[PDB]
Amino acid sequence: PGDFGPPRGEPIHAVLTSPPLVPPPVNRTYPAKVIVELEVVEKEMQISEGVSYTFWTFGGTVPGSFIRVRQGDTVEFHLKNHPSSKMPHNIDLHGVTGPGGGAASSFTAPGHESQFTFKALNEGIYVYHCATAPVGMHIANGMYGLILVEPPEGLPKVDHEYYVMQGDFYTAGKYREKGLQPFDMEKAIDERPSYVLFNGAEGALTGDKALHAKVGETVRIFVGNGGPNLVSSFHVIGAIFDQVRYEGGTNVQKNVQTTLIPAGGAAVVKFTARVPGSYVLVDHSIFRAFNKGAMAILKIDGAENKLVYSGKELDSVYLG
Amino acid sequence: PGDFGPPRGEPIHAVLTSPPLVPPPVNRTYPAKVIVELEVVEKEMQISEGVSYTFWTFGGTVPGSFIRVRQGDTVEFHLKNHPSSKMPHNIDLHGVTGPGGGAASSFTAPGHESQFTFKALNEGIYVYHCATAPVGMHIANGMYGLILVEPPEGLPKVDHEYYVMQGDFYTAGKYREKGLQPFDMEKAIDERPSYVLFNGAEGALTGDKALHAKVGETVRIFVGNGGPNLVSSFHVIGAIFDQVRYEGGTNVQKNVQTTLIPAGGAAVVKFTARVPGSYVLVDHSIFRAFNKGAMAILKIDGAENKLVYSGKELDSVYL
Amino acid sequence: KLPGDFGPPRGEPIHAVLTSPPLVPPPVNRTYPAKVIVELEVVEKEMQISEGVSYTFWTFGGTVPGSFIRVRQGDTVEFHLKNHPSSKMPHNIDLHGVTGPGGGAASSFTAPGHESQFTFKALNEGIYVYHCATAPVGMHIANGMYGLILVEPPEGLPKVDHEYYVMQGDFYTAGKYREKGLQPFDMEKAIDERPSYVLFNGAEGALTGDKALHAKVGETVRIFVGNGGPNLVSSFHVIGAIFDQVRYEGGTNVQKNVQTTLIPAGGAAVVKFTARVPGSYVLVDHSIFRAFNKGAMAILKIDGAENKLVYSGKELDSVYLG
Ligand SMILES: [Cl-]
Ligand SMILES: [Cl-]
Ligand SMILES: [Cl-]
Ligand SMILES: [Cu+2]
Ligand SMILES: [Cu+2]
Ligand SMILES: [Cu+2]
Ligand SMILES: [Cu+2]
Ligand SMILES: [Cu+2]
Ligand SMILES: [Cu+2]
Repeated sequence: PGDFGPPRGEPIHAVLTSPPLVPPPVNRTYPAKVIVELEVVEKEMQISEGVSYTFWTFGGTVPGSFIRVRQGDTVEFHLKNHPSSKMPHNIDLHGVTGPGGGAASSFTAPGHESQFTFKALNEGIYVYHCATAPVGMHIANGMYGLILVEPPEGLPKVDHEYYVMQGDFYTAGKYREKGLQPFDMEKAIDERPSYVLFNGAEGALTGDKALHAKVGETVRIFVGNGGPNLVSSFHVIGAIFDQVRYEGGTNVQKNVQTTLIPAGGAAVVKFTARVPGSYVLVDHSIFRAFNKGAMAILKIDGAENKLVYSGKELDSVYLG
Repeated sequence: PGDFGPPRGEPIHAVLTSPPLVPPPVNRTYPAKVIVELEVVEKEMQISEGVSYTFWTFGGTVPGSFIRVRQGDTVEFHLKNHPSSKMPHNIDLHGVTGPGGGAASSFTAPGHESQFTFKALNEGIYVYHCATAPVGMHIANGMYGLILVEPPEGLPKVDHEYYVMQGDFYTAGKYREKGLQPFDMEKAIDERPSYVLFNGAEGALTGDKALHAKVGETVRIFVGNGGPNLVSSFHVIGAIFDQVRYEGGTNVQKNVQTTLIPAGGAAVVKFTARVPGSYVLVDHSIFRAFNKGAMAILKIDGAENKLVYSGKELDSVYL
Repeated sequence: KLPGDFGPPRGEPIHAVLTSPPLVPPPVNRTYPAKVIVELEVVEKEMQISEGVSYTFWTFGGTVPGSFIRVRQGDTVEFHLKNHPSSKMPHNIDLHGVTGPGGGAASSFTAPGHESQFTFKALNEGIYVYHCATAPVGMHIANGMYGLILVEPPEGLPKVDHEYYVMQGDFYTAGKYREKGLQPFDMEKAIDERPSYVLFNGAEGALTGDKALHAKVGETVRIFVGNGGPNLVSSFHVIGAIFDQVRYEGGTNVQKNVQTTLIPAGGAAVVKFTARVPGSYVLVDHSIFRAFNKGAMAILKIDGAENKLVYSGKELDSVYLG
């Protein structure tokens, strides 16, 4: 049932990545013991121009650090909780088979470190999130991320892998009201978010921080939805997904414009860059994208291909 | 098109189950005439601790009684509306090919019994519900369940089969406001539910009424979504779905954490219990789970496997 | 490698005929890549949104949804977006079947009484939402600027008896549901995802009565089902029917024997079933308060011979004591 036998070879100290980057393929034919260390940090960050928010984070980012292992691996998990934390925290990983996806075994007070071990029985792309009461609030404050469990043979190779995770956020104030915005439990219970974001901030993946590919390169995006409440009608403006791992499972659908990413769910999308310019990741529940912050940019650099996409060729008078 | 031809043998009086249980496989190589009998009852039940609600029910339960037939069966359906009912009721089954999926053939005023016959043309797991004006209010009051139409060859054998149905509920009062709550039509039209529940109540499937299985046993859950309005980001805390019959169709996705169940839709999930402990079915639109009542428990008992899940191994001081 | 590149267009160019909903252009039945010239006119106009309710719709081709476009994978599409001089706003087009910036929006900014031309190769078979991408994008979409383009596989779709074109939208009026008169767009309601109306083809009863869909007993029906949004996800069902096949999320592969399929905002699905029993079938958003309280219903009327072995109708009303 994911049974490749006991852990072999050297223990692996997992190299985690900050979004939107992804650890390299594990490139391994044997099951291993993987030691994952993950620090919970509560900190003010900018959520919009002139707007700050007290985020609760795995690894100092929203989403949290990307974790990458192989189906059959024994994961020795270390959840550190910085002594500056006001709150105890834990971790539920959707990749974990057992009570709380690890939550029951990872209650960690400030200035403490919980250890627990699990076998990663199933390949997939799995949300992890805090599961400390009140669970909705810990998720709302950005306590979510992704763990890739590679199939035994590994994923087909591509030029670029990217880590993107949508979240709905609940501020006392309305969209782009300046200053430190506290969390609003009432707006959260009502599923009425003030912001809908990729990677924890308006402009998180714009300008200098855009994703980059070149014409001719194949792109895989691991697309998490931490919620807490919204389901993403995930689309990239100007691309078609050649393949979607719908709901993050093993099987693919082909030639998909827009895929639904459940709350506490994920998907994998793959396409090839063919024409230069700006591509926009959106929640195509499209007021989220253009009125609440739910857009990220993939920039394609390289040669125009006018036989695939001409640009504007002609403007003319029209009388009708 | 489900053309196994004319029904053979004696008519079978279908045995329906109360949630969270399922009738056994039909275990059958021929198509039959199946008589289904289902009684509508309006009754006050506990929606939450010290909170009552006037549920409209098929067979005295939310969700209603589970119906199990084979693709190719002719179903002779008898819908009874108890004398005690204030309303007439009817049934739309999603497994029916015809107007209203039965709605038009089954208008049943209090103290009456409608007979209609249909052939189950398509295998699947199909939501049934009342389609009485106002349809929204009838569904919101608990008038939904599942009818399983098996494939000719039956479903792969498993150790446990379970019956869980999500619904959104609209009370005049707020979450956990005590007493008898009326239905609220404003909140329903605005899709702003006060409660989001599995099997018609907070704690319907908690404590002693929890789902049960042992380490090593395969579990199949038929997961309905009655709505009326919400889509379930359906997840089991602590498990992975080895197979999802996504939107209740015949083909499967493998290895999914969370599957979307349409309003008026269904899914089948399947996983093997491997570690003992409490597993929580949730709507992972997670304020529904932790703030509106959308959680049910599956308790697994059996030997620890510390190679798969150690529990907490150490607590250390960290700076 | 990229399938759906068959080299430059061959033979004489094709001047595409676009159809108004709920009809579809016929299958392309062609074995070579073509230069397909598509001409689409944007018109702003008042139409009935419900009984005695006006709305200022923004339209591709005078309808909501916009005219249906049918091309072949590998085709070279020379697009002409013509914005009528009566228009108050400039408009553009994002087709989800286009590979490149804005799916064409960056190549089609068209002021009133102007015509924009841009060219693209249709690299990907499928069923693609197109919509206006002029700011505010949600407002242009909400005013009805969305349609569907079918990019056929080279070998084309399996033949059916009837292909229909249906597209859900959520609408935002200042006034409440069925408050009479010319209803302005309500941005506040749009941002909060609280529509006054949820409709198939741009009006309550656009597909009821005389404008109902039609098919006969024994006929195969494919419906191209768009969701323009702007915000809602359709729990798409036909009352009385089962989807034999769903192209779920509009993709190449099928799910079989599906009651209700989720259609994303800015997404589409294809559903196929065979009519077997006469009567009225209802397309709905099974987020069921939309169907029965906000107008999200369309009718397929099936004419033909009663089949009593499949659906008997009501056989008996007996008295029942408990
Ligand atoms: Cl777009
Ligand atoms: Cl969870
Ligand atoms: Cl229905
Ligand atoms: Cu926490
Ligand atoms: Cu979770
Ligand atoms: Cu009823
Ligand atoms: Cu229904
Ligand atoms: Cu426009
Ligand atoms: Cu779009």
